Formats: sequence, C-alpha cells, structure tokens
Amino acid sequence: LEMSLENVAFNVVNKGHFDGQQGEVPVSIINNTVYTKVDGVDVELFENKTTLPVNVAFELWAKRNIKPVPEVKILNNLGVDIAANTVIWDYKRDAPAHISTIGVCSMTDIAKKPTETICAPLTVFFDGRVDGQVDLFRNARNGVLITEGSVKGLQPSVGPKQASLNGVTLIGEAVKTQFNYYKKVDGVVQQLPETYFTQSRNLQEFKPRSQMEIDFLELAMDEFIERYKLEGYAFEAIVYGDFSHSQLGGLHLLIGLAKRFKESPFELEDFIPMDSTVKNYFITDAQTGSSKCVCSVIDLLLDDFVEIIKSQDLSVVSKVVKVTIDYTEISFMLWCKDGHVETFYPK
Amino acid sequence: LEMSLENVAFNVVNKGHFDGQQGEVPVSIINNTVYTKVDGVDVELFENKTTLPVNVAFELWAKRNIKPVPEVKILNNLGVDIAANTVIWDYKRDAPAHISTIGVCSMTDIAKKPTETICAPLTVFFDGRVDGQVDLFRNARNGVLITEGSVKGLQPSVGPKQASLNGVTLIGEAVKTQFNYYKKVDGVVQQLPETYFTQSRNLQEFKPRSQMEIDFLELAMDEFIERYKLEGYAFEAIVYGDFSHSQLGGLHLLIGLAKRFKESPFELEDFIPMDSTVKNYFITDAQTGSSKCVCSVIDLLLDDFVEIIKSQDLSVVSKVVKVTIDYTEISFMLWCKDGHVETFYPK
Amino acid sequence: LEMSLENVAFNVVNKGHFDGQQGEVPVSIINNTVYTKVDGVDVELFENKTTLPVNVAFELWAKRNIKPVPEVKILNNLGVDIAANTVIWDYKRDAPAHISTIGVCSMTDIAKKPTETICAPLTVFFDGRVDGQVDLFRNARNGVLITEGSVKGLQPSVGPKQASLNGVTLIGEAVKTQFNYYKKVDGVVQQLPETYFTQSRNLQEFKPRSQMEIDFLELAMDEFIERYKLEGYAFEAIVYGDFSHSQLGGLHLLIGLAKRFKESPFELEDFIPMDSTVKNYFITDAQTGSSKCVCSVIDLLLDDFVEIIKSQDLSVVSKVVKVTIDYTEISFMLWCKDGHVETFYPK
Amino acid sequence: LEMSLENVAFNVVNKGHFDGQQGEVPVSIINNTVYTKVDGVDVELFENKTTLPVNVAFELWAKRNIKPVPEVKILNNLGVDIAANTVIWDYKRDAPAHISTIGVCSMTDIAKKPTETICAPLTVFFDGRVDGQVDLFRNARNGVLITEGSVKGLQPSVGPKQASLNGVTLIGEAVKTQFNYYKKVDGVVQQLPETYFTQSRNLQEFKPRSQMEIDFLELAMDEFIERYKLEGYAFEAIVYGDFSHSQLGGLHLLIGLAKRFKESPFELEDFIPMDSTVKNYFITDAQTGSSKCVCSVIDLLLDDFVEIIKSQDLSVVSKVVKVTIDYTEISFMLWCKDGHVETFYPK
Amino acid sequence: LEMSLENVAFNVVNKGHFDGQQGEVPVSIINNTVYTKVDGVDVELFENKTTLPVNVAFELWAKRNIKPVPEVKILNNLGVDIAANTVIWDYKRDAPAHISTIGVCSMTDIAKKPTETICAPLTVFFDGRVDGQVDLFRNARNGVLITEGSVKGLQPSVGPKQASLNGVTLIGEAVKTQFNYYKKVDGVVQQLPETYFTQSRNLQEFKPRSQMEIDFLELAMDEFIERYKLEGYAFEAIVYGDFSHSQLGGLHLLIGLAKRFKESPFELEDFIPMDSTVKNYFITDAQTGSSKCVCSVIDLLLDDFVEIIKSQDLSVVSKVVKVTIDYTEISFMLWCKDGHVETFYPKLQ
RNA sequence: UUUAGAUUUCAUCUAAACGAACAAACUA
RNA sequence: UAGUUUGUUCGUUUGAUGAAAUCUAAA
Repeated sequence: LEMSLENVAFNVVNKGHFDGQQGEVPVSIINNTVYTKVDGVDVELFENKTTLPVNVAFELWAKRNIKPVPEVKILNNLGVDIAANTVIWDYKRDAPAHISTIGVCSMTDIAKKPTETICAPLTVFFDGRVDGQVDLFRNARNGVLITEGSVKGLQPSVGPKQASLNGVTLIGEAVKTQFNYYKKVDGVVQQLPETYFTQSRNLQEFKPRSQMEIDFLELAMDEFIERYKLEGYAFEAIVYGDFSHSQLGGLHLLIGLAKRFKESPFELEDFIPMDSTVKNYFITDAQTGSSKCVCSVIDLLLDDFVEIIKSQDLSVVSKVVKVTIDYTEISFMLWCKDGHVETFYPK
Repeated sequence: LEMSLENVAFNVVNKGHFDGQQGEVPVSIINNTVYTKVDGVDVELFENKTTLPVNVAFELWAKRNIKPVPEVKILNNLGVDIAANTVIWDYKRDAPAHISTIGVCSMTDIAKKPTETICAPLTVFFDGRVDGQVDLFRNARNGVLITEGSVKGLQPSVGPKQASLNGVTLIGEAVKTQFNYYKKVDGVVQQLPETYFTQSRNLQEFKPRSQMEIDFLELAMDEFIERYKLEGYAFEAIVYGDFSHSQLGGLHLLIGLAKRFKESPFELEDFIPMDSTVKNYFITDAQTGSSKCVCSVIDLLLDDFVEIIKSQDLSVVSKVVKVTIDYTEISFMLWCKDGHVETFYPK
Repeated sequence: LEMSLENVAFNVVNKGHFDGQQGEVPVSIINNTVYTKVDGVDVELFENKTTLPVNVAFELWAKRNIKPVPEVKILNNLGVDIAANTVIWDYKRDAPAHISTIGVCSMTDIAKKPTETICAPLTVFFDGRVDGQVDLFRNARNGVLITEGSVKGLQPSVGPKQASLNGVTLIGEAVKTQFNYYKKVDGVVQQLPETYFTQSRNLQEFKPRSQMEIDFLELAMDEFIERYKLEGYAFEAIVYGDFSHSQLGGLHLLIGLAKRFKESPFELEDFIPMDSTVKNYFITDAQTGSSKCVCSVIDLLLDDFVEIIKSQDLSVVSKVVKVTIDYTEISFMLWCKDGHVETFYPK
Repeated sequence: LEMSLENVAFNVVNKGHFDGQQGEVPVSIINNTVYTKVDGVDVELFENKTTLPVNVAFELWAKRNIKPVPEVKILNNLGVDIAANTVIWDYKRDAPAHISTIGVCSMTDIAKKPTETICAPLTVFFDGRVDGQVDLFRNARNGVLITEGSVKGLQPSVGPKQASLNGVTLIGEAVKTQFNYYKKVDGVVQQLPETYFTQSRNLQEFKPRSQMEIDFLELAMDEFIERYKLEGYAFEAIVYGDFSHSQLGGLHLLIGLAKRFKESPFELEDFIPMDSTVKNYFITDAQTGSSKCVCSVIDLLLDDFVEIIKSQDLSVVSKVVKVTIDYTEISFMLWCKDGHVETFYPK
Repeated sequence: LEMSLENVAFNVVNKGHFDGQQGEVPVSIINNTVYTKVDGVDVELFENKTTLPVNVAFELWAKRNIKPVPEVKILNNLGVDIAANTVIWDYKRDAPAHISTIGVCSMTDIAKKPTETICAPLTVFFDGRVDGQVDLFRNARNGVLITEGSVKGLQPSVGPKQASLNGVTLIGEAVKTQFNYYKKVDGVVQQLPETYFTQSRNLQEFKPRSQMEIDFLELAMDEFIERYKLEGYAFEAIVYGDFSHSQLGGLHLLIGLAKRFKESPFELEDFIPMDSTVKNYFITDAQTGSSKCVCSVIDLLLDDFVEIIKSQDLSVVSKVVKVTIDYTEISFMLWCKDGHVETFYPKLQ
C-alpha cells in the first residue's frame, strides 16, 4: 503493498522509518508539517524543509536509507544523478540528494526499475549490499556501484574510510563504512583515478586522526613548523591565519579553524548549506574583529596536504594546481614568490 | 478496507465522489489544495475552504452525502449536533455541516457507531433511507430521524416540500424530497409543532409558487393590494420597499426583493454566509442610491405570510409575535398603529 | 471605547460594518481569513486580498466608508495621500486606497488627528459632510475637501455627477453624489481647472447617457457619421474598431467596445486591476480572431469626445494633444494626414 | 539579455506580456501572489494557481504564447512532452501544459536549444511560424510540427479548423487557425491517421455549425428523428437524455446537454478540470432531481457523429469501436440489442 | 472584563503572561506568528507551533499555568481529559496538553464551569492550590485532584517528587512540588495503585539521585556488577548496552545512555516528540556505528529497576511482566534462559 | 443494540538458538 | 568442494498484542 500517506505514518510511529508494515494512523497536514494523533492530541511527525510537497517529502524522508551510505559529496563528484530503489537523504539541507527516484514514491518516480529506457542516460547509484544490484550495475549503461566485498572481473577503487550513517559521518567499527567504488560510463567500465579523501570533520567535535595533527593542535606555531620542516611553505598564513587586519588572512584548512576556535571562538556563517569537498564560510573573529566574507575551506588530512604542497615547484610567480580530491579535480591558486609562498588557497 | 488519502483521491478521480473502490493515485498537497498528476501534469482536485486540515477536509468532502438531505437550517433548528455514519456538506460555506463525525474520518471521529456512550448526549441524525438506521434511532437516546415512508408506532411530522441535493435545493419529481421527521429527546419521542417552512429561493432564480405570488410579480402594487384586500397591513413598505430615502425601508420578504431585482438590479452583500431561516443582507440599491446596512429577509410563502399577518390583532402599539417556522420559534416585531401597521420586521 | 479584533468582528456580525457597538465574539484567523463561530461552526467573515496583515485589513475593511465617496481615480488625480478619520476602500483591488490612516487603526495610524505635524507634508482628504472637517481643511496646509453644498470664501469646482457608494458607482437620486472639490497646497487655496469627467461605465451594464450615444448604439457606422457630420475624423477606426487584420486597430472609447460586445463578445484582460482614468486592456476578439495586447480605453462621454476632436486642427502630421480629464492632463497622440486623421489614441 | 523578476514585471505592466524590453519595476511576493507598486499602492499582477514557485510561474505566464496555438488536447494526443522556445499555457487549469521548457526559464529549462542531447528522447513541439524551426524539426529525432502553409518533402495532415488564441477557441477569420501537422518518431516521418476533430464548444456559448445541428436545436425529438431517418440508433437516450429516473441515462454529446440547458439549467461539476477529447461531468439536474456521477461527453460534429454511427453494425450484443478522434483512439461501448440499442457510452 | 488579542498581548508584553490587566497594544498576525509593534518596528511575540489558529494558541499560551504542575505524562496516565479553569502547557511539543478548555478561551471552551453536564463524562483535572477547587472535585463525577496537603475524608496517594515549573522539571525547595493525587470515577473515589515514578531526567543534565547511581557513573561494568550482586541479570546488555554488532543491543535505561554519552556522544532521534513514561528513540552510536531504529528507554531510578528485575522468576522461556509505573501498567518483555536473563526491555511508546 | 467470555485465521514483537538460501572476509 | 565470522531473507521454539470471523452468556 500500500502506497499511501497513513501507512507511511504508521511505519514512522511504530518503527521510526518506513519498514513496510501494514496499518494506518490518523494524519493531519497543516502548513508544511505532518501531525499525528497520539493520545487524542496532535504530535508533529515531520516538518518539511524541502521544495517538494508535504506528503511527497514526508514519504521520501520515511523511506530514506538507514544503512551507511556514501557521503553526498562523493556521490555528486562521481556524477550520480539518481539512486536505484532507495532514497538518499541530505541531512545538510534536509532534502533528498537527488531530484527524482526509481521505484520509491509515485510522485517522484521516473521509472520503477533502473533498467528502463528513461534511466539509460543517467548515472544511477547502485548499492551492492542489496542483493540483485550488482547484476543491475553490470547490465546498466551509466552507473556507480559501491560494494563491501569484491566483484568478479572488476578492478576495485577503494573509497573513503568514512561514510554517513543516519546523518552521522563515522569510520565504522561495528559496521563497514569503506566501500569499493565502481563507475561505468556509456557501458565502458572506467577506472577511477587515485584520489585524496577529505576527512569530514567539524570545529566543535574536532578530533585529530594523526600524530602530525596532534602536534598541530598541541605545539606552538613555531615549534610545529620547525619540527616538520615546514619552513618556506607559508603555514603561518595558510593554516594558522592572520588575525591582525580588518580582513582575515588565509586559514584555508579546517584544522587551523579548529585550533583557532579552541583559542578563541568565532562565527561561521555557512551561507550555502550544502555538502561539498570545498566549503565557503563567512567568518567573523569575535576577539580581534577581523572578518572575511568568503573563506574557502577544505578539510584534507594534514599529512596529505603536506605531501601535496611539498610536491609542488616554487619557481613560478603563480600556478594553478590540479589535484584529484574526493574523485574530482580541485584547482588551487598558488602564489609562490622567490623561495617562499605569498598565498595558496583553494578557489 | 483502506482509509487513506490516495484511495480517497482514486475514488474522487474515477467516480466524482468516494464510493468505496480500491486503488490509488499520485497526490500532491500544496497550500490548501490537493493536486493529482494526470498525463504528467498536476490537476487540482480540491481547495480547502474549511478550517480543517487539507486532507481531513478533502476526505470529508469526498465522503459527503449525494442523496437528497434536509437543508442545513432544518437540521440546526432541530438541534442536530452530529450525523450517523455520514457527512453532510454545507455548500453555503463549503465546509462540513457538523464539527465531528461518527464512523467516517479517523481524525474527526468521536465514535465508530452512534450507540457508543460518547454519543448519548448528542442529537444524532439518522437517515431512514439507509437500512438499520431506524433501529438505531429507536435504540438512540437523543436523535432525529427522517423517512421517505412511515415507521411503525411513531407519529410522523410532515417536513418541508424541498430538500438539498448536492447544494441544489429542489422539489424532487423523479426522487422524493418530502420526509417525515421524528425527534427523540432523552429517550422520549417528542412531537414537533406545526410549522411554516421557508421556500428557500433566491433573487435571480426566482419563480412564484402560488397564484398570489404570480399576481404579486405581475400586477402593480395598488392592484395587488386591492385584489387581495391587503389594505391596512403596510404592504407598500413591508414587501415592496421604500427606495426614496437615504436608508431603505422595509423589504423583509424575498418576493418583493425579487420584484425589485426584476425592475432594477442591485447588490446583496451577505456578510454572514451561512444557511439560516432569517437572513441579514447589506442591501445597496444601485438606482436610487438607497442602502440599508442590516435588513432581515425571511423567504416565506406569501399565502402563509398573509395568513400569519391576518391572524394578528391591530390593537396594541407594538407586539412581539411568536411563530413556529422551520421547527423553531421566530420573534416578529410588529409596530402597528390604531387600525394600521407602521412596520413589521423579523427579529 | 475598545479597539480590538473581537469588537470589530462583533460589529461586522451585528451590523455589517464597524458601527461602534460594544461586544465581542469568538474569532479564528487561519490563512489570510477571519472566521467566526456561529451555532458551533465556523463562518468566514473576511478573506484578505491585500498585502496588509489579516487583522489589520479586517479592521480597515470593517471601518470603511459606506457613504457616497469620490471614486478612487478622482482622488488619485488630485494627489490625495491619506484620508482624515476615515478609510476609503478601493473595491477594484479589494484593498484600502491609501497606505496609512489618521485616527483609524493603531497598526496603520501615523496620527490620531489630522492637525499633527507629520500630516502637514501630505494632501489629506477632508469630508465636508462630517461636521468639523471644513475648519480642519481651512487650518490644514495641504488638503482636498468635498462638500455637498457651498463653503464660504472658497470657489467651488463642480465634480463628476457619479460617485461610488459601496463599490457601486451611481448618479444619486435619494442621496447626493455630486460634490464641490476644493484643493489647498502650502496653505494656498488653488483653483482646479475646467475638466471633462469620465462617466465610469462598463461593457456589460452599458447604458447611454445622451441622445448622441443612443444614435451610436442604434444607427449604422455610415448613418451615424453622416448624421453628426463626423466625416474626416477617422471615427471608423478611432471609435468603431478594425477587426480585419491580425492586430486590432483603434477602439479607444468604451462606447465602441460596448457596441462590439453587443454585436459579438470578446475577452478583456485587465492586467493592472486598478481604477484609473485611462485603462489598458488586453483585447482578444473571439469572432474575427484579432487581438491587441495594449488598448488604452477612456470612458469619455461621446458628446465630450466630439467636442474635443472638433477643437483640433488637422494640419500637422503628428500632434500630442493635452486635455484635462478628471483633474489631470491626458496626452493624446494625434496622427492626422492631409485633411483627415490617421489615428487619435490616448498615451 | 536580462532574466529577472523585475524585468518580467516591467514587461507585463507596460505591454501585458513579456515582450523583451528593458526596465524594472518594484515587485512584492506575498503568499502565491505577485504585487507591483503603482501610484504608491500594491496592485496584484499574478496569482499562482500552479504547483510551481511563484516567480517561476510568473515568468512562465508572462512568456506564454499569444499567437494562435493548437489546443492542449491535440498536443497530448500527439504525445508532445515539451515545447521549443515557447510556453503553451493550459488555461483550463491555469498552469503550463508542459512541466519543463527549452530556452525560456532557468528554473525549468532542461536545455537552451531543442537540439541538445537530453531533448532527443522527447517529442518536442515546433511551430513553423517561427523562422528557423522547420530546419530544427527536420534534424530533430522526435517532434511535432505545425505550419500555416506547406513544407517541402513532407506530406501534411490537415488539422482542426479551431486553434486556441489567448484561451479563446476560435475559427480564425483575420488570422489562420488551421495548421498542417507533421509528426516524426525516432527520426522517421510518421503519417498521422485520418481523424474526426471535436469542436470544443460549451453549453452557454453554443452555436450550431451545421444545418443538422440547427435542426437539433430547433425541431422536437420525434421530428428530428423522422427527418434524418435516425430510427434504430437510440438517439432518444444517446443525445437527448433521460431525466425520468433518479439517475441520468445516456446524454453523451455536448449538443444534447446544450439543448437541455436551454430548456432547464443544471450543474456540471467538472471534478477533473482539464482539457481532453472526452470529458466527464458530474451532472445533477435541478428540476427533476436526476443526478449522475460520471457522464462521458465528447463534442463531435453532428454530421461526423452521424457518419460514424451509421457505419456500425447492429447485429452484435456488444462491441468496442475504435474511432480515431483528435489523433487518438477512442473506445466506444455499444450495447445494442436485436435491432435496438440498450446503451452507448464512450469509454 | 475584556477578552481580546490586544489585551492578551498587552499582558504578555507588560507581565510576560496573562495576569488579567487592562489595556491594549497594536498586534499584527502574519503566518503563524503574532507580532507586536514596539517603537515603530514589529517584534515577534509568539510563533504558533500547534494545530490551532494563531490567536487561539496565543491566548492559550498566554493563559498557561505558571505554578508547579504535574508532568503531562502523569496526567495522561491518570486519564485526564480536560483542566478546570486553567491551561496546562506541553513544552515537549509546544502545544496545549488538552484539546478543550473549561472557562478559559471562548473559542475552545466547552463550558465556563466544570459543573456543567458536558463535563460529567470527562476526567476534569482539579487543582487544590486554587480555593474552591476541592469542593468542585467532591461534586464532580470523574476527575483528578492534586493537593499540597491533606483533604479530609480522602486517602492521599503520594505522587512523584518532581513537577514541571514553566517547562522545567524540578524537585522544589522554595516551592513545594510534591502533590497528593486523588482520582474519582463515576462518583466513586478510587485508590491509586502503588507505583514507581520515572525520574524525568535528560542526557545532558544528568545528576545521580542515589548511591547506586553514583557507583554506576563511577565504577566500571564488572566492578559495579560484582559490588551489587547483579550477576545473571544481563546488566551488561540491559543497562550498559552492547555496541558490538550492526544493531545496538540493550541500553534501555536512561542512566546507561548517560554513561555512554559522557564517554562518547551519540544521536537520539525522538521520532514521536511528546511526553510519555516510555520513550522510543532512533539511537545511532557515533563511535562504533551501532544503531537501532526503536530503542525503548525508560528513566527509572536505578535502585527501583534493580528491585523490579530481582523480583522476576527466571524459569520460563518468555513472560510479559506488568509493572505499574506513573499510575499505568508498563509491559516489560522478559526473555531468560536457565538461571540467566537474556533480555528485559520495556515496550510502549 | 450494548457488554463479557470462549474458539478459528492473519500481522507484529526493540533476544537467542536452529535449519535453509545468497553474498563477502579468513582458511584447507 | 569443505570449516569459521559478518550481512540479507524464510520457518520453528515462548508469551502477548491488534485485526477478520464464529459461538455462548448477561443488560
């Protein structure tokens, strides 16, 4: 089976997600909110933050994938346009990551199976943990596959260590969060390039993942630079920041932002609330009064960033560096002066 | 069975009202409107003019009664608070006639059967045209019953000649619209008084229903007054009106309003758009510029009104008159001078 | 008193407009609508079509002026900014004519009396029918005054015969709809120019107001021109219209449109629904299939238009003619060829 | 170009439709309504009756086609999924007839030109009146083309004599409303079948288009049957209607409905307000009390319907008839007895 | 009296709630929000989160009860349908706790006094700290009464120590928050069953209320089990939790969630956001990746839960155990092998 | 018509075991 | 081809809940 509003709310009340049970409950739809009648009074079940209708969004939210799914930025960078027989929820913007669906909700479905002729020119996302999806990927034209194990005849591309589980990004211990990504374009199995993966952390809950990051969050600016021989790579401005002018200087890695927030809190106005490899913020340091309207921030592994920046040439006045990060190319604006770097920030 | 939004919408799309079939259709709920996707584009099915939530009101409208039911004013004067296993629609305000239901909608249900203890202090409306409802009325504590035929052991009260059929009031020819009303209060079958019934007409679609009304619409004022010996009863101002001052005079029967409308169109602003025995309108005569803010109109049969007014006494300066109209008492303000009438407007 | 939502709704329920009575009724504000509970069910009182809040517009509409008031276009052309101690409802757009009030509603009041200093750089509209406003007008700095009679020391200007009474524009018989307009700017009593007045009619209820208009709606085009010696003034195209090409020609008077609508109905799309001396319509003729996007239509009296067009000189190729209509200058684009007129349409 | 809400509203205010000029006006968006500030007060320009956002719907409504375009149902039957560089407005449901656009609005555009790769698996509607579109139709894969004249190398199909102009269905006299339809499928020029075209009339504005229709609207039932020898085809119930029982019988042509409406008005509750070759109405006769929930009505030409029905065989108990009407197959359920007919309702 | 949106907003602006003062202010209603104009600009007074009209919900919210009142779960469990001459606000869902009112709001009133015949088949909640409300309880047919002290001729039932003061549950010191509950059904006084009371705590502000809870938050799992002789009662799973497999095991007491949260924060999704004895959560362990779609959590005192689980019979394969908590029966599902408990989890919701 | 009890069938249950099937990881 | 771990599905163990149906008893 029954595709209806009240069965979905039944499953939400009784199981927390649309599991497929049978039964119905009272439902009220007022404004963009879905209420239900429990003990004679109306309890809100879902408030619609999306641009879909209320019941469409409520049904999509209830049928969201509760397994560990890849982060939305990885799926966007791989070019995924639609997901086969599942809804992938974007908790950053409280909406589905993809506009249409395949065999999920009648209002959004462009097909009931990924093998129809309308899904052919679209990179479908196939979940190899679900039985029967690997063969669909094999017969598909454009698609992306993730698998915990190995698939015969296909060279795996090992993905990021972390994945989103119910909106929480974690490196799984009780569950596998590291999948092998296979991408097929026009019936030709492409090999994904060797990439770096961003760590997906945040300022408040920042935990270092390497001894170098521990040294960064622990040692002083001079001690850390001297210890790792980072002289002449402008780490004082690239990572630590410059809180002395009216405009904030540098600070284009999340680890430096976390260190500053530990020293003195500030304000990050994420004026585009979406998940991506490179984020822009509106920072305003509350102590010095130094603010910058746009600050491009990418949360690489500090060891990986060191490896990248030490593999460059400080010979030209400026150079744009192409690096594959999260299965996509990121262009870095390098401005290296004679023997030093004036600035090096993502664009 | 299934009670859900999409089954209701399937029934509405396929049959125009909820019949009880099985099936579902895609449905969008935006603002107070229910849309369905037909041929790939969204077609509006219902716009909520009520104060209920959209899906509640949509279900109630889908499950409205399609058989000829008594007019809402008759039920209100009979004190009906709720209906048994049916929904009665007030087409004047595009909202259900009663606040709660019995065994129709999960959200508005106070009970599933009219014999539950919660329904005992409520005058339920039983429809004798449906089987088993007469036995429910006998087993009810407080209830009102209508019957096309006769019920054993109960004294009928002959109701009005017309009934409402999908918002169209008519005197049914192919179908019966004259019902016998039975009322029971605290388990005691009470006999309703002898009453006069309002004809429930309008100005634009006005048709006379007696010889006297035909004379009124055709003969002049003096000819009509002389022919029916209506001298000494202020029929010039009470019925025809006075379009000579800045404030309109009299005009308290729908027949004279219709005569004027045939003479000259004007404006009737019904500031309380609901069905009742006595209606107040904001008249603005577009020809003479005479407007009256509040003007009570009661659409009686002219013969019955003549009988009532000739059953009066022209002795006192003023008197309040009690007339049972539509199973309820109507208070008439009669300002009559010595042997003549100054004015006569319902209160 | 008491200024409250429930008292306003009490007056609307009991009298149709805010009369100043004392009392309160239950009210519910859902969407942009105000509902009141009568006989246990909610009856809608006011649906908000304006851009004000619901209670604000409900209070303004209840306190609207129900006497014969000047039409909105006359007050606009006179530069009226606000009305003193009254609310003038613009029924064309179902919203107040003026953005603020003086001593009406706390949410819009810029003052409680028109004598305050904030009202000084504003043309306030004073109603001479309300006692005391003429003295206020004399003491005012900028203002407009209407008087049924005469005001000592001020030369009256005769306004149009018709006036708006509850949204119905009428020439009063039992009420006076003709006023004397006075204007004062910077404390200086200005004299209004001699003007022609548009009759403010419509196609559907079009009634001629002179013998010349009677002949127009009766005689043929060639007979009418010959009888009134309208040869050489392009009355075939200016007035009657040219339903022959894909683009409609001329038809810049309401009387010709009314003649055609009597001959054959069409569609007038008023894409700027507001009261103005010159109206632009989107004509689409349903018989000939000729549609014009913008067709400026001015509802002059036919005799006055003839008096206008016979005061012209048919010598220049093109001319912009200034005619003061409704207290404002209206620019006519006149194209006249050798001895004739090519076109003559309002700008 | 400039693509902005203010430029669109400037074009709408100055010209009534988006012509392509330059300028901006103040704009407000409250609820689903767009207002503009004319003379200091807000004037509503557009009320969104669609499911799209307000500004998207406003931009589409402004950019609608104001030339005579084919009726919507023809485009649906031909399988049109999108229109190239134009917007076709479905005035029955006050929304665009196609969900996406090409080169119109950035919010709905799936492509900027109809030649992109995403447009290939879609039947694009090309108008030959716009220069350069025939070359596009030749190189398109799936498409439909209309032309006033003829195209070299393509065999035309003569279209219906009526085309919709600004929501007015008319037979063009000053302009051409008859196009030649060319349809291509998968790069292959398909030939459209010979079809009978519905007239698209209405009850109130019903005008006969043949002498037979004149006789139907003038002669009585028996006289019309006798004159045209329509015995043995059950024209008494098929067209004239059966207002004798509680349920309406037959009445599946618009001509009989119009005749009855002339005799006595009734209700047409169009529960699905959209344009199609066959329409269903919820009829409730106000005079006799006869109401039918579903009544499938097709407005064929009476001569064409006579030609079709006299080509049938009255020898079977039941039969399904495939009649190509408006470029689509219509199934007719003919329950005819031995020389008589039980019922004949289109499906 | 005056009953109007402008007088109500005047009281809100001047005094915070509805005190019954006289006066008015300019009020604007846009969306589900009530705005008031202070110094030429509009200020948001109240955003409507309910299913009621904005002005109705604003009038109810203004006239809410500011004294310590019982938590809404206690009133639901005792069966209260309506409140006499007061509004009980549900801060867990920002809406009135009861559908209709008695003598409060003309739009929601079913009666102006609880003695009318429409209030007879409803358990009207009667306060005792408002004079004359006890005698209304005695004349009532169905109702619930609370009292700080004693009522002559009635047997008190001592209720929970905590009460909700303006949405803050607290064991009062300056103001008394322990009431005596009296229930009356069909005109007959009913003795309430002896119950345990959930402590109404939360994860972030968790404070132990007994020595056993201090030991639980301080000691290790094995040390605690050995000290309190809880071997064989599945305390490793029922209370502590089992973050080893893909689906979370156990963790049915709020104190265990508190210990885990202090060790390592996780996510609770309240997919039915209301107030009840047993809460269902969508727990996702942010550390191990362990999750559970429905995880029934009850906030009993640890000593009381130990007392409950030590009085079960560990013989049957399974048994549904009915425990009276907050004046209602809570069904605990008991699975136990021979001499050891497999699991014991609440089920409600 | 209302209520209580008994019986048949279906779905569910925040634990485990068993058997089956599929897939991945370790191994022979 | 076989043993162990993990994930998905089906059925059994144990008590109960809700629904559809049947019968009995009481008012």
